[PDB]
Amino acid sequence: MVFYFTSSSVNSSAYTIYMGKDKYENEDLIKHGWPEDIWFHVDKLSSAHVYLRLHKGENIEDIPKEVLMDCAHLVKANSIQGCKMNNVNVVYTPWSNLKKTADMDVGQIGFHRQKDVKIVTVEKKVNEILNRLEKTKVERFPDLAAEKECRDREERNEKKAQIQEMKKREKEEMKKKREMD
Amino acid sequence: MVFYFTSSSVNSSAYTIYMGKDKYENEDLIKHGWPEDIWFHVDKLSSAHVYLRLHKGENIEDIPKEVLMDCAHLVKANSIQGCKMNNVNVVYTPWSNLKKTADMDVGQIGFHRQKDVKIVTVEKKVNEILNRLEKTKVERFPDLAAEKECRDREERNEKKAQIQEMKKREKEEMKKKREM
DNA sequence: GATCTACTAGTGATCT
DNA sequence: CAGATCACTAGTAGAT
Repeated sequence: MVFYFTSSSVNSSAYTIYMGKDKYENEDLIKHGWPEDIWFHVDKLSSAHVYLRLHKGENIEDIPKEVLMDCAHLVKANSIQGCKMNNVNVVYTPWSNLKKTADMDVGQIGFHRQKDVKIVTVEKKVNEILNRLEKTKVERFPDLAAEKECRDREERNEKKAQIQEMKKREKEEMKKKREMD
Repeated sequence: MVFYFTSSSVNSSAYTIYMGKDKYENEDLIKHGWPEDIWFHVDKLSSAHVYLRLHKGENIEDIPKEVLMDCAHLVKANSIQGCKMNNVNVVYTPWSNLKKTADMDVGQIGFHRQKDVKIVTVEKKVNEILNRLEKTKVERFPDLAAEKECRDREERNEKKAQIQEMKKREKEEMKKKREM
């Protein structure tokens, strides 16, 4: 079981935010995460693992500030100690940067690249943001490997389509080439 | 190839709106459509088939009017003869109601029940709706059978956890009503 | 291998 | 003036 939320931005584009609070569930989310997912955790303390799912080709640097602060408010509110302390640092890095060494007890994670870890400090607490996110809170029992399988199949199909387009363009090229000779 | 749009509600809940590229891909949409999908088409004219993905458990009568008018604007704008008029009736029914006979031709679809077909009228035309939805447009090449398989697996897991909860519940209940 | 059918793929033109 | 469709020709999978 995984938690799901939605964060709308001023861009008129909505983002999906899924959170496990469970160490085992956090392991399953670490396993099957997508390349478009951004991992959020409170820095020094224990907290739930909060994921922000970016659109395709969207870059971590392009995350709108309001959705970022939504994820940071979410992971701060779900930090056991963090929901008390009023200035807290939230570390977030792309799921592609999460490194699981076998020395890691279940549910704890490392990083491939220290440069790719970003940090954002949340001051105090905002009840309005948490209310808005709670309106969109829904529970799910997904098959993570299957859903990522669907994602990868879509990427494969898009690449194949791109290849077909290229071959069509090349055939039209050669056609105009012979028609100019 | 399938087009995907996002319609935000006034409560700031997002809805997915998908529309096929051609009528054959739309046959693919008809085949693998989800039980949460609501099918949209222009009434008695020729148009695109625009689908709305409802939240799990949401009912066709629960649709917010803004999302409904977004979908209806989307079929109207994509209709050959429909984008040119000022009043266009749009029929919509749950995907579960769609019936496809081998007699039917590509782009045509029937209904198991006439009582489940609904109508909503689009008056005039709005460019702000169309452009707003256009900024969320994205092209995808999904595997629809695998995606509906994922949805059904989620439903299965949900029902399993449910009947597990009932099993533990009636267990503890039998213990209490036994020893008390 | 020798026919044969039954399908898919490719291509140029012609129609919207 | 891009895409759908027609009218072919040519290639491939089985099957006898």
